[PDB]
Amino acid sequence: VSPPPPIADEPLTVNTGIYLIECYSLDDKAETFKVNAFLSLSWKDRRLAFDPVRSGVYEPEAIWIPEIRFVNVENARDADVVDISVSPDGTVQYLERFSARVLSPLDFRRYPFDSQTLHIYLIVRSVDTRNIVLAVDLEKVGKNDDVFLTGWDIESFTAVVKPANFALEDRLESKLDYQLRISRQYFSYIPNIILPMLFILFISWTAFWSTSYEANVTLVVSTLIAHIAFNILVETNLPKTPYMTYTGAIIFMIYLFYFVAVIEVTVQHYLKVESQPARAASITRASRIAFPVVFLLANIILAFLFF
Amino acid sequence: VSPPPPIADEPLTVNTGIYLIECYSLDDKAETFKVNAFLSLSWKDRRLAFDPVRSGVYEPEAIWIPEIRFVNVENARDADVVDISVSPDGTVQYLERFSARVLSPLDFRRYPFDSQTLHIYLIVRSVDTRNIVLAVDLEKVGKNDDVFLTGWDIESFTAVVKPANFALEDRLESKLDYQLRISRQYFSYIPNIILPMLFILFISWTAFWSTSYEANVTLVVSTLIAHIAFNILVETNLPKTPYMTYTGAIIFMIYLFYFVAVIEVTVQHYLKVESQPARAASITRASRIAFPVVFLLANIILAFLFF
Amino acid sequence: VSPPPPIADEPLTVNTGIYLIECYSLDDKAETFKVNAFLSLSWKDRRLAFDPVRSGVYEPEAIWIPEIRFVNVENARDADVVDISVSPDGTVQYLERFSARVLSPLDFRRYPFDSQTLHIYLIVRSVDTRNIVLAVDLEKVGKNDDVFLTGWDIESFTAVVKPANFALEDRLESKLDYQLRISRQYFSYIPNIILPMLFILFISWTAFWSTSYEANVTLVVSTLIAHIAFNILVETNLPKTPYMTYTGAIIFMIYLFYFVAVIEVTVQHYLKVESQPARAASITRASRIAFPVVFLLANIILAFLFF
Amino acid sequence: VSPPPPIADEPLTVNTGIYLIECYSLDDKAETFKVNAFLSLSWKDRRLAFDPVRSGVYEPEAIWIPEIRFVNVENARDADVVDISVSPDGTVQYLERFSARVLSPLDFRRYPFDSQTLHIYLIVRSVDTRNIVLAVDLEKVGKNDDVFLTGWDIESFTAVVKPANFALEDRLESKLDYQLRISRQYFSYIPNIILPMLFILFISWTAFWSTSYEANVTLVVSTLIAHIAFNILVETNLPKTPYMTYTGAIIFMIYLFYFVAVIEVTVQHYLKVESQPARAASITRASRIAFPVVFLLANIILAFLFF
Amino acid sequence: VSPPPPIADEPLTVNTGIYLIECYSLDDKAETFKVNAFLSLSWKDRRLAFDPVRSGVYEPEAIWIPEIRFVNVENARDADVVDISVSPDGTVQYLERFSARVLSPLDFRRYPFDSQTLHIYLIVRSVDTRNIVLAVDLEKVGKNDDVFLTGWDIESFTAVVKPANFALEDRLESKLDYQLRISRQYFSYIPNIILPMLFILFISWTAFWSTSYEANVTLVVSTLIAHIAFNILVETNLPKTPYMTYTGAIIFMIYLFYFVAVIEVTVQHYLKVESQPARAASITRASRIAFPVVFLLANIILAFLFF
Repeated sequence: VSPPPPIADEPLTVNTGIYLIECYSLDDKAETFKVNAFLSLSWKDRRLAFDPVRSGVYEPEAIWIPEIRFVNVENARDADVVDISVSPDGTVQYLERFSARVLSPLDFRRYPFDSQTLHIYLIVRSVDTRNIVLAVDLEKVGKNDDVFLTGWDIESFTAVVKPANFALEDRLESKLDYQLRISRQYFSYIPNIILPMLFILFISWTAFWSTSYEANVTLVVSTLIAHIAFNILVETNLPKTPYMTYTGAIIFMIYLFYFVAVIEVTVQHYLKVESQPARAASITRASRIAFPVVFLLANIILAFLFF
Repeated sequence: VSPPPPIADEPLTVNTGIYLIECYSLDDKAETFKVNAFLSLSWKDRRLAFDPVRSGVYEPEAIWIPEIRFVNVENARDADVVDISVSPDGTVQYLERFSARVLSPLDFRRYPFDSQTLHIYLIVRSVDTRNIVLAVDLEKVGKNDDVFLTGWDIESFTAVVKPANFALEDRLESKLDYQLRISRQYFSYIPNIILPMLFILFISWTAFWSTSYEANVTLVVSTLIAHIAFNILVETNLPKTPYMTYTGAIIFMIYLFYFVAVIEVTVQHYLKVESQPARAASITRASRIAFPVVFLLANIILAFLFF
Repeated sequence: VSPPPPIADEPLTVNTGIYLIECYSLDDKAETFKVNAFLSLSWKDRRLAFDPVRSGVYEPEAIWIPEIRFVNVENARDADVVDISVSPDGTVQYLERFSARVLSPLDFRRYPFDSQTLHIYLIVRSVDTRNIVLAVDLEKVGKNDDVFLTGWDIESFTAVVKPANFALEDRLESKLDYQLRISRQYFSYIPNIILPMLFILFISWTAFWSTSYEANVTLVVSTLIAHIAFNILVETNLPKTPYMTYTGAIIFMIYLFYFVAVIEVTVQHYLKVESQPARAASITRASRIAFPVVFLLANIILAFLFF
Repeated sequence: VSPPPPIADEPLTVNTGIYLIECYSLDDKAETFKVNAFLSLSWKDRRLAFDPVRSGVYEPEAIWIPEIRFVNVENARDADVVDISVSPDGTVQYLERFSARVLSPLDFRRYPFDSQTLHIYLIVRSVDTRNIVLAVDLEKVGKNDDVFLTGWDIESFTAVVKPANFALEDRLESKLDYQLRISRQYFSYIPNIILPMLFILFISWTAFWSTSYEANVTLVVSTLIAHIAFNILVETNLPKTPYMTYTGAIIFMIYLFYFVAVIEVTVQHYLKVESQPARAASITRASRIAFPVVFLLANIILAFLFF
Repeated sequence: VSPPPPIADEPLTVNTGIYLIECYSLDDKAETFKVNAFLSLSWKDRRLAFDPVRSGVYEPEAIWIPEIRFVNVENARDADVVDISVSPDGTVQYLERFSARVLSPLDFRRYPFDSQTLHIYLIVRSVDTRNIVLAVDLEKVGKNDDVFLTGWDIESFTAVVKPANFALEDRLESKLDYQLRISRQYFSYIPNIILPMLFILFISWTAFWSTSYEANVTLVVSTLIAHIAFNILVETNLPKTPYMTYTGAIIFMIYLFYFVAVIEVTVQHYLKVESQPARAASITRASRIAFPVVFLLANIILAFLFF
């Protein structure tokens, strides 16, 4: 059935909204997330007019539901219409429970302190008889009172009718932009990734307050092994990230500091075996303060360069 | 076919129940579990009335089965109707074997001693001619006499007709709440996760009853490596859990105690090499009792703070 | 088309059988296995009677094939009928190549020496006009002459028409029980899991025939690390098993023996440094024989308690 | 539409062939491989005869394509007919691009030097009016000029019309056998699996040219840890293989040699501490040559027993 | 509906193009990548001619869309037509949003400095009434202004109408070649794979500036363990690659250099214990410069042999 033509040849406005239900999948490796939600559409048409008797109501296929199609989805959405209603004044609104995979990029520049923006794009199948324009119902758009992206904080949930569109579309269409900006609770990462990685480094550094090579070399190289094994343990948390992250920059600094610690221990032993205990003691005493200070500085510059 | 209108314009009650069969999938990482079960529905209608001859019986599509739709499912349920029957007094009951993924959150605040509640939500496609209300058949709802969630204990299986519903639904509907509360057999975890993690720590602590740095540092750092490798081994059991768990809090305490053990061994060696054997002996003898006592205390406070 | 009514109002018997082809998937983590097989059904009906000319034969949908439905399947079976035949005396037999996931529990109480029983359940959609009862064709049921569950031994393949059924079914139905009991070739596990796990333990024990603490502690703790790493290597073989297995009990005994070995080495060093070489020598010499004997005993009790 | 009856009541021959395109999936763990290929069928029928005008040609469903069904497939093939043609003399040949998972067993008796045979089985739905027999078109069967199973060498690609068939089929059918025999390029495995595994063993053996227990025990047990970690690294390459492989036999020999090396180092230290330096020196000097020679011998017997 | 016959019996040209949207999946292990894109087709037909009134426009099935079929796809593409338009002069162009898995080989000869070429192949279902030839619309073909293969650089995106085709096709068809040549940002790999692998090697080499066997052997073998563990950590980045890669050649050189380092340390200790300190000092001093120089040389030859 053709869409109802406008009375005054004015573009038809459709009020669309989403109330998220489950955001269950966040596949960082696949750079996608799977969401279940109730898509609500409102089209004002002069059809199925109601009489002042037995009112309040219809059919799943007999009423023209406009073609609302997502853009950034892997496959076509698995939709299931739940309710279809028509306002007797002529405002047909219907809600469909749909499951959809969303193809959105997650940048981990600032993991685990990241704050990302999931994106959903909407388009319509405009027809020559009547153009279709999209708006957003503020009273309808919202987020679930449920778990709501467990382990994340929903910072904002906004919609913008972006006039921009890809050049392939010969005509111009008002692509609709749902942007959901979410931060991450970073607290658990402090004792699960960051603090032990520093404890191992400090165990490495305590080799300076020692003086025996056979113990310094063990205390440094074994803690290097511990750090590598802990990196193996942590890499299940981290995603693939083919680019220089922030954690991937701290970890490189830590490898570099293990290298410098080994270099120092070797130089101290070489000086002390070459009958120069004075210089060896001097360099060890200097590094006792130098290493933590250099580490603190390097982390400060790293943070300011990434934040 | 339209649902049978009420004789006295009273809401139609439907007796619904589930007898679980297989709960085979418990994908902790995906925060979902897949269940197979027999959904049984009972609608009282004045249709297909039976005669006192050749009674006891029908069709899969010729009889109006009410639209029972789950809420918290990834995709629409993969149903397969098994039996359809009608009581000659007018009570049509039918059972459908359905497979369904369920999107429910599992909180691991208290893993492995957790006790969670799986949730199933039911809604109907109410029509204006006759409203639909849902109840629960106690004689029909039940759990399988089979394996019944292997590795778990089914504490309770209850149903509540919650008047609450999400604000998107313009009308009001009686969403139906199946809550299945299950505890976990925690015994195997005691020798598979907890006890070896303590054995390694005690091997670390036995470095206090020693007096040689070249052996204390080995005995501590190598056991740190052993603990990290054992954490790698155990993390297959644990799920992702982007939040401070209970095991994730014991493990942090253990990393902290390895740090303090290394700090002590270093201080003892530094004192003993700086011609103060008395203070070194005193601190070692004190820590021999201090470390186990502090560990026991810290676990007590950790348990009371998590339980 | 309705099933043919009985001539003498006697229940209709159906001869059913399965000849397995591929058992390709054995997903221990998912507690399921995927099997491909030829399901053969034989129903005796007075339809499509043959004449003594051009005999020996039909249609995929024009002949009533009884509704044979599996019970313990994740999704409905992916069937594909291959042959449909009718015996001129009136015995229609047809074979369908079907792929099916089977939801069966595998208990690893006795891994790797386990001997499990896969289960397939069959039910029919009995109609009021004529009841349906199921039997088994011994001449038709069988297992593939092919690989036949590679790495397993098929002990038995039997069928029982169990009168028992779940209480949800209001009527009584003769659920059909295919039980396939299979043992496991355990030989490869002896050099792949068990023997190296003992070699590492013996390397740990050879620390008793030594007398230097700096070497005993290395030889014990490094072999503890080796054992943990080997456990990591082996856990790909083992499934999740949320319960105390047999291998999971040997491994706990091994962790306990590493703990006791460390305790002994520490006590021996403490005695020998406290000017009591006699008692230290006595305890070391005693443990040289005590440890292997205690291990052998503990394994004997463990086996008798698990077998 | 019924197949064309024979003119002289002779069995109908069908010329079938496959030109492989992609063999993309080789899931060793699942014991299956997924292949894309063009299945070409040629049936000679007296239908759609061509006239000497506008010749050279049809329809996807109006012409009887014989039921060619694979046997060893997980699910039914995902076919897509590409071209359908009929020779004016009466030889209709058509090619369908089909994707199919194949359930074939891969035996790793001789990994990585294995040479396996993938198998595809073909059957037809023979009808009583005219029997169907299958042959092979040599001019049509072939392998892709493309990558062609990357990392493998296609040794042979042959077809045999095996008269044998499973006993379930009441009649006799000529099951068609495509066997594709492929060897493996084993070169990369020499530096990726085999050579480092020997380098670690040689590092272990260099403990004989030493004389200090505190260094011999480290050099042996730490290399045992290195070997276990390298086995963890390599096990991603190896498949599950629930049976004694060839690599799984070298690795057992290597564990045994680590055990014997530890035993020797302990015996040498015990002799040298028990005031018998002569015997300790003798046993060390003997083992310096004994260990490599025994290893070379044992590998020779292992190869002859597996090859 | 038959395709429109040519007016002058000339082959019909179709202008086809692709504007990529998401290249979300790059499954190196599966040797495939999944892409979402808008396929745009332009066929010039003398149908649906427009009048100079209410112009600018149609139907999804009433207009003959030519059969454009990809070649190198796992399954048939999951298409969804978005827009269908006809130019009043007679140039019908339509765009379909399609999701497709692409089976293309990725060679990692030069990982991580690789530069690969993804391939898409197009064919048509040519009919005898009118032949079909394919061209490319430069103004339509393009790549997304979006993320555009995150972690990769799109070097080129070209199309060639290759006259070549596989020999199975009895006729000749103009297979269409989209080749997308993409390089990889290799920077992050320098601190994530390459630099730490060298830091560990340098820590190994600093054993030459030492003189105690009990420390040299620890410093070398423990760093061998660290290198193996780091290889385990890195192998998540690397794909399966059953062939001698470039990283897989550096890693072999590194294992070889660990072997030579152990051999040297053993020889130095053996010389120094055999009352030849002069030769031991000479060989150690020589290797101090020999090892880094040999490593630099070997990397140069390795690069020139792989680049």
